[PDB]
Amino acid sequence: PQITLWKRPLVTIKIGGQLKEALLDTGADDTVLEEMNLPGRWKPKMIGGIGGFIKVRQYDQILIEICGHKAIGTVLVGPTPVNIIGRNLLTQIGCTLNF
Amino acid sequence: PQITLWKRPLVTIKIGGQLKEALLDTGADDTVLEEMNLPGRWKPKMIGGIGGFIKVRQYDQILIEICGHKAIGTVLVGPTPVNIIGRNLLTQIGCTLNF
Ligand SMILES: CC(C)CN(C[C@@H](O)[C@H](Cc1ccccc1)NC(=O)O[C@H]1CO[C@H]2OCC[C@H]21)S(=O)(=O)c1ccc([C@@H](C)O)cc1
Repeated sequence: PQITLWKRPLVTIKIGGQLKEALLDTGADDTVLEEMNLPGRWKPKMIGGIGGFIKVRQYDQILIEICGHKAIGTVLVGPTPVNIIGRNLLTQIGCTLNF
Repeated sequence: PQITLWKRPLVTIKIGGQLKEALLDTGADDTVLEEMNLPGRWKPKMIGGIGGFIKVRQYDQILIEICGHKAIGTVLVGPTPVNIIGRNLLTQIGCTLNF
């Protein structure tokens, strides 16, 4: 679809069999989700935001559905204030900015 | 134009008479710019994201040109690692997400 930006671009995502709300975040290189339980193995990693760096759990090759569009990529899980869908997954669903 | 998301959506902007590079960020409600000594009245504010908060100065009715599209609105100035064009200005330049 075409999404205007007078409101937050929030979408329902499907991950690990559970639905969640997440923000389509073109300023995020990576996808970062709030604390949750995901199956499979993970490795500790660091990510930086506007306020500094946080420790996260990196799950690779995770199946995630975004507005019915399927993606398989890295998902970082940690103390983010907001579930954000970053460019690593926005590219998989064919997302672009237009003006 | 159409901006794909393989790389960071960086564009050239003009603010306070200076050219800068900034991120077109659908994940940001408002616009945050690197420290700069803008004239006029401002008020202090704290803004938060991954890693915590930073202190910024809020200027209102600031003119920014974004790839030739003029816009005027609120701008936060402080020690952000990158210039961030948020939805408050993205709407004004007719920017949409499309997939
Ligand atoms: C909800 C999101 C978290 C909000 N944020 C915008 C995101 O798009 C940030 C933008 C950004 C890009 C690069 C360095 C630091 C911050 N991206 C980001 O955290 O992504 C991380 C994951 O992927 C990696 O790549 C990038 C950095 C890593 S915010 O910046 O915290 C922000 C907070 C308050 C306001 C008020 C004024 O409205 C405006 C903006």
